[PDB]
Amino acid sequence: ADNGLIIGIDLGTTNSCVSVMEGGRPVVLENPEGKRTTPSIVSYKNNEIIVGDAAKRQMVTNPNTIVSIKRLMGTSNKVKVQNADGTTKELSPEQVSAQILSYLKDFAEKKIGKKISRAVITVPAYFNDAERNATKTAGKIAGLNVERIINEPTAAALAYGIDKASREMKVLVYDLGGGTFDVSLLDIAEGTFEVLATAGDNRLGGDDWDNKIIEYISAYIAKEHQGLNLSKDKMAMQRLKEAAERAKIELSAQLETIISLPFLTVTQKGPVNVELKLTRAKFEELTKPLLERTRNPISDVIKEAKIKPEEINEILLVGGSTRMPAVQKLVESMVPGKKPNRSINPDEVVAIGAAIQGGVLRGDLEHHHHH
Ligand SMILES: Nc1ncnc2c1ncn2[C@@H]1O[C@H](COP(=O)(O)OP(=O)(O)O)[C@@H](O)[C@H]1O
Ligand SMILES: [Mg+2]
Repeated sequence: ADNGLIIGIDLGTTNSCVSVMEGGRPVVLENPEGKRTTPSIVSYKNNEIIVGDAAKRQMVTNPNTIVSIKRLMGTSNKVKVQNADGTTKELSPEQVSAQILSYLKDFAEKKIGKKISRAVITVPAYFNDAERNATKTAGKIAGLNVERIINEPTAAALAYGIDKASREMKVLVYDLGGGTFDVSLLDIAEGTFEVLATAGDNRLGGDDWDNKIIEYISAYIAKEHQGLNLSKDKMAMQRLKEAAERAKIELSAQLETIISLPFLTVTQKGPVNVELKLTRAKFEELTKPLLERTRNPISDVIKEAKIKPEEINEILLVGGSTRMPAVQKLVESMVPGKKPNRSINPDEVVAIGAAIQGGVLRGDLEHHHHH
C-alpha cells in the first residue's frame, strides 16, 4: 500500500528514462513507441498534452512545444503557451516537468501491471535546495511520493555496483548528454558517496555537435545558392535538426554517412537539394573545438580534489554522447592506463542507478538482492 515499488527516474535535460527493480535486477521500461528513452519535450493544445517523440517531431514547427524545461527548475520563471481562444496559459517548470513524469508513470504502470506511487528522481550534483525541491514538487504533481533525490553521478556509480567495493575508491564520472557536460570526482567509502569536486559546462552537449553538421550543410548550400533565409523555413529547420542528429549517430558506428535532403527549400530557380557524404574524420575536424572544451574540466576536478591522476580507480562514461569514438579517446588520454566503463548503456545508466536506490529504500533482500 505505502510500501510498494519505488521506480527510478532520470528526468534529463534532453531525454528521460524509467527503470524498476524486478527479481533483483534493474529493468529499463519501454514507452508506447517501443523506446527505452523518451524526449523531455511537452506540447500543449489546450488540455490535450503530448509528451516525448511526437512532441520532438514538432519542436521547431509548433510554438506551443516546450524544450529544455530543466534549465528553469528552481527559478520563478514561467513559460507561456497559447490557448485556442487566444488567452495565455503560464506554466511553472514544475508543471511541465510533471507532465514528463506522468507520461513515464502511466506507461510504467501498464508494463508492470500495478499502480505506482513512489519514486527516486535524479538531479545534477550542482543542484541547490530550491532546484531539488522543484524536482520533488514535479513528482508530487504527477502523483509520485519522491522518496529520495539523488545525484546523477552517484546514480551512475550505483548502477555499476561501486558502493559494494571492498576498498575506498575515487571515481571519475564524465557525463556528456544532449545539452550539458558534467565531470564529477566521487569518493566512495563504507558504502557512502562524497562529491569531492565538480566541473563542466551546462551549455555544452550533443546538440552542439548536431549544430556543427547543420552549419556545414548550410555552407555546402551557400556554394550554389544565396539569399535563401533558410531559418525562416521551419520545415527545413526541423528536417536539418533530424538529419544532423541521425548523421552524427551513424558516425559513432561507421566511418561515413550520407545526408540526403531532396526539396529542402525553394528559390526562384527551383528546388534546393542536399546530397552530402560526411566522413568521421571531417565530422571530428568540424567539432574539434567542442571536444577540446571537455578536456580542462577533467583536470579542474583533479586540481580541486588535490589528487594525482593515478589515484583515480575507475572512470564511468555517462550520457549518449560518450558513444562517440573521439570522446572515448579523449577520456583515455586524460587518465593514462585506465580502461573506462561503458558496459552499461550510457543513456540508461542514471535511471538504472535510481531504480537500484529505490529497491534499497523499499527493503526486502529477495527484492533488491543488494549483495
Ligand atoms: N550513438 C550515439 N552517438 C552519438 N551521440 C549519441 C548517440 N546516442 C545518443 N547520442 C546523443 O546523446 C545525447 C542525449 O544524451 P542523454 O544522456 O540520452 O540525455 P540527457 O542529456 O537528457 O541526459 C543526444 O545529443 C544524442 O544525439
Ligand atoms: Mg543526463
